[PDB]
Amino acid sequence: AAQTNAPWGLARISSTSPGTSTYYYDESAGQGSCVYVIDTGIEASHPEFEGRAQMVKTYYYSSRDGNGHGTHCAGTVGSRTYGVAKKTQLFGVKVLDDNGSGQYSTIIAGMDFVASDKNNRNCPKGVVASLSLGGGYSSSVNSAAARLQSSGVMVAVAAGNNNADARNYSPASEPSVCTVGASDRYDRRSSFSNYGSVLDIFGPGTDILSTWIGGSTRSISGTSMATPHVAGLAAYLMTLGKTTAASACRYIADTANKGDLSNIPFGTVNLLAYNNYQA
Repeated sequence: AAQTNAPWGLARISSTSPGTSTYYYDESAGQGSCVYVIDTGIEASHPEFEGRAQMVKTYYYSSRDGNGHGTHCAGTVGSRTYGVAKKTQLFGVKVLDDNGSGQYSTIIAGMDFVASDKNNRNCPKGVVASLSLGGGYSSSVNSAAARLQSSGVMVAVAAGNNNADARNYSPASEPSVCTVGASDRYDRRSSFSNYGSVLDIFGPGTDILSTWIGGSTRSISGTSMATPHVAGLAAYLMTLGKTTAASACRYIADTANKGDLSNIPFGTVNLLAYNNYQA
């Protein structure tokens, strides 16, 4: 399948070169997979989600996304126009308040929630969780991410936006999950992207168009935006049967575009997420 005039990041993940604008992908499109977006919520009524999104849990007075960040990330996972995996099922877990903040205890509870809640959902092709969040190093936060991964969920986490080594941030620094840095449309490391040996992969993160609250759209930047590209890619590849939740991060690294990014610090992987789709 071909989506013309796609957001640059979608075109990038199906291309061996920057500078194109059509996204190519297998029409299975993540059907039968599920992606949890653990964030500020999801505006599931947005036409872009086509009834495939739903809120399943909140720790606050509403499950609605009063911020936009979670809706944007969910759109990059799975919206019809802005998403990588256009037929996946999206489940929102609101661990962040409408200012985008959340206590680590709530975030940990949300991860353990997903590890159990997947047993209440129909995801025959597999389960992914996208975590566009983080703070300073916490062994308890890392352990929660490790449990979620161990339970059979492909966990993708943001590296962070400090232009610093991600070893000092959580859940970015957890080795067993997929830690995602950000790149721009010219294949440069995004100016804010964290780096370091704990990163597994880069995805598009600068000037990413996606869904927003109020039935709208906007372009924003962050490792928060790169993470759902990888989460959606994992769901797509799992639906194709090419990999599993336990092996998808490694498979994405195996099959990535290699050595094509600029300003990658010595010791950080130079790997850009790529779907290897041959039309």
